[PDB]
Amino acid sequence: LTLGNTTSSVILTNYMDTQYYGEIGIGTPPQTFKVVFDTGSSNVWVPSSKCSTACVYHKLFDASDSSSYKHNGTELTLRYSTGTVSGFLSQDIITVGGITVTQMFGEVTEMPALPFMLAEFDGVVGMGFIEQAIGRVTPIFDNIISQGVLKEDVFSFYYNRDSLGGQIVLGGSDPQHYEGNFHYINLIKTGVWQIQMKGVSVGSSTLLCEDGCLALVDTGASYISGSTSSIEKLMEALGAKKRLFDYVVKCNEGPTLPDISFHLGGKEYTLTSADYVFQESYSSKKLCTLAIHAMDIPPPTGPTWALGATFIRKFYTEFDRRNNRIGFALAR
Ligand SMILES: c1ccc([C@H]2CCNC[C@@H]2OCc2ccc3ccccc3c2)cc1
Ligand SMILES: *[C@@H]1O[C@H](CO)[C@@H](O)[C@H](O)[C@H]1NC(C)=O
Repeated sequence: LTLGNTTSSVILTNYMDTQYYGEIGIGTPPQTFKVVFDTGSSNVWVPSSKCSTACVYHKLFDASDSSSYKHNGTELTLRYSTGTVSGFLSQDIITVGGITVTQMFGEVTEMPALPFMLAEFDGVVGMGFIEQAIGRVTPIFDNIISQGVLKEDVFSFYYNRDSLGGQIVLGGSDPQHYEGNFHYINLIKTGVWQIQMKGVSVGSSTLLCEDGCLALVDTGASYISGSTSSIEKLMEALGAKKRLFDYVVKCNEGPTLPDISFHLGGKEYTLTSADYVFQESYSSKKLCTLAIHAMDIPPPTGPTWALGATFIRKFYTEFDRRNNRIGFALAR
């Protein structure tokens, strides 16, 4: 007998405002993994004991220590703008919070040092739709919905500033982590956590996305990202400069930087300089990083902006599967 009355919370660790990860258990007895809960991907994967560079520094799933394991073996490749992993399919029981689900997942045998050496987590729990799942593997949240345990077919994200690192709620939202009410925006289409964006303002003027654009709400992305063209105009308006990997401003100029507003649904979602500048110094002789970068996301998802951790820290986000919508409320 299953009742639709469960809301399960998962505590997240915040690593340097760029990586938010929690724990999942795989197998019998459970093998624990640190995972990023990512709305921009639809597959579950962890490094495998069968792995070979980055595998030496992470926890590895050993199917031979699990009584609940079911062999599959189908080859799996997950390719993204952030990185590419490869491996094979396996089935086992996955526990997330208090929910236990039989899940088809990827045992990763190919983990490149770039960017996986920089990862403090072991794997990724894809929070996206089946439409974007590689190998048409049923995503974890669809398997949780099938169970009929959830109070609501929603999941929410709280990302704290770098003390609770963050929290994911399965089956609802935590009113202790937001203020006021949620404002909802319907998805353009089911299959992707993406909504229409009406404009991007720098200061009081609509400088970008003037004829509208797309916004992927991506929990696994560290930063806000835009296309090369959009980011070039944004960075020139901020007076930011491209160093080796990131855009920087002179630390003394950081607090004076203009507000950046994203016009979504019938509301402006504003990030002040404090929300997007890693203000590690106030010195005129030091360089301060911006939590914004360019990413040319390929079709079908892109060209699109991606609202990552930079955005989520400011706005508590609810991903609603029953109504195909995303809700935002000011985080606390
Ligand atoms: C495998 C690779 C990349 C991703 C993307 C898919 C779109 N959303 C962002 C995710 O990146 C998560 C991620 C992956 C590697 C990382 C390595 C270092 C730091 C952060 C990292 C974050 C999912 C699975
Ligand atoms: C692996 O699982 C998929 C279901 O997602 C199935 O279609 C496929 O035939 C399985 N392969 C093996 C070898 O069991």
